[PDB]
Amino acid sequence: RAGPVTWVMMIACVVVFIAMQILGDQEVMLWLAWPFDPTLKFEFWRYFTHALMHFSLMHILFNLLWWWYLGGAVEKRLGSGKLIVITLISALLSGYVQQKFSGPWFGGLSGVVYALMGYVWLRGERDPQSGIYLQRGLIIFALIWIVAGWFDLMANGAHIAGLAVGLAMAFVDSL
Amino acid sequence: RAGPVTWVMMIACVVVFIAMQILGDQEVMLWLAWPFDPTLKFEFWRYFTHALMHFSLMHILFNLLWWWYLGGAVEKRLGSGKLIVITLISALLSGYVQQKFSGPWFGGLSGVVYALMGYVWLRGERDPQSGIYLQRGLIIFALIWIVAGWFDLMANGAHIAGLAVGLAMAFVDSL
Amino acid sequence: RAGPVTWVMMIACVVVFIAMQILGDQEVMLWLAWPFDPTLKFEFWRYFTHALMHFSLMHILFNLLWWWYLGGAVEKRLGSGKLIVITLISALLSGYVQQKFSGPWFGGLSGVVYALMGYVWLRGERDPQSGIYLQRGLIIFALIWIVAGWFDLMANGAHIAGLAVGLAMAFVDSL
Ligand SMILES: *P(=O)(OC(C)C)OC(C)C
Ligand SMILES: *P(=O)(OC(C)C)OC(C)C
Ligand SMILES: *P(=O)(OC(C)C)OC(C)C
Repeated sequence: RAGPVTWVMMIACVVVFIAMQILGDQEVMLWLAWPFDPTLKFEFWRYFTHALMHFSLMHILFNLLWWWYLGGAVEKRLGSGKLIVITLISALLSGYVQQKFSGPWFGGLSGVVYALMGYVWLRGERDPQSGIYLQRGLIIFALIWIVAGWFDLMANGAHIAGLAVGLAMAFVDSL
Repeated sequence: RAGPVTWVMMIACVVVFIAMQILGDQEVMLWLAWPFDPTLKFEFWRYFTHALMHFSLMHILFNLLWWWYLGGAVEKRLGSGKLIVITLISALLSGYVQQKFSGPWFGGLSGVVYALMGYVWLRGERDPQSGIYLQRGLIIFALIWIVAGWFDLMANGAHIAGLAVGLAMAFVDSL
Repeated sequence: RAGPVTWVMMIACVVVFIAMQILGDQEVMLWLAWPFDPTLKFEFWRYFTHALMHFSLMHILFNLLWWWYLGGAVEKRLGSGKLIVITLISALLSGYVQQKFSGPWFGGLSGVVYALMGYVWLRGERDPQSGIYLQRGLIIFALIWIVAGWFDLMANGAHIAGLAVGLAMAFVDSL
């Protein structure tokens, strides 16, 4: 089954998505969004909580599906700590790039998912003996969620940041 | 493979969905919908057939996916009879609540699916030795179809009736 | 994993779908569409490349999902050559019927997918000893993608051509 990190992230996303339905999106953004005023700059959770918000059924479903499968595999094969670090770094960096191009009104797990996509693919190519890889079939469908992101079907710089982080980390780990 | 009950329900839903495309939704409602005039009150199938109608591709697909997996597991592990009773009771009760709040113009397998969700989850927690349970990952995605229902993303009373029936039955069976 | 034919078809579809996002649909049609002027009648790839174009995320995703599973199983169980021939014949014939009813502005893998659906189902019924079959559950969901096609939820003649080819071939192979 899904490890504690994979699992708790899913719970958090659902609860937050529930709170968004009840109180409204903007009400919830006010509390969880990347700091959107200087008075909010020391509320450190805001640098990470943006990733917990989803704006439609399909948004949370595809993010949670990918997180479940990829985050789930990383945690099981490489440990909770690894999942935690990949998650914290991609959220922060994709969040910062996103905000820089398009402002602080955004949310979603996809920066993290892209990181997990980049990481799991590069790690499987370069370090097969790790037991972790992205299957051919799934590479195709990962590329589709990825293309959905690049052509607004997020800021593509944030997209890139998500991916890059995953790649850079997979690269370091292969060494 | 899928048992006779799981299987026949899927066939029926598809055929009915096909008849809906050909003749139109309303034409089919006229025959399968919860009684919508006193002249129709003795046509007993109407208390159950409302559940066989779907109004979009995504409506039937998600209902049939969940029914396939959950109904399929109940039938295999606990027997066709159990599936039949859960199905008949949730359809009737969710149907009655639905109609009471929003009138007789409705359809879909989701009252039943919610029952199966409630039943399979509660049964797995309380009676593990039964071989039946809802995995962590799937709990998350069940909650999403459930939230899709509660926030009209059905009458939530009907929603509750569906769930309650599943829970009440799982509760009795754990004893 | 997915064989070379199953795999290369997916790559081609994604790359083409990418080129469609960048250059636009019509720009790409101009090069890959069924001949739409006599000057183009000797460009033989056009009789097959129409199948590589997809017009939405859901279009390519469902086609590629089905192709992945069904094409993947055919190639693994019966060989790359078989997949190649089914693919070439259904593309050509469904493409020709499509164009005859609705003109040369169309694209998609679904004519091929329907062929694979017809082929895998009929082959499993008639030649069980072949190791290839369409499971009950999946029959239901195949019928849904099929119904999505028939009721424009393609020209149904093309739909039929796709299916027929799959059936005719499964029929010949059962002998
Ligand atoms: P991601 O969760 O999803 C994109 C595919 C739109 O979005 C960014 C804002 C993290
Ligand atoms: P369900 O089939 O689906 C809901 C999620 C809308 O609907 C009721 C009417 C049974
Ligand atoms: P297919 O790829 O998809 C249909 C379900 C619309 O379409 C034809 C044009 C091949």
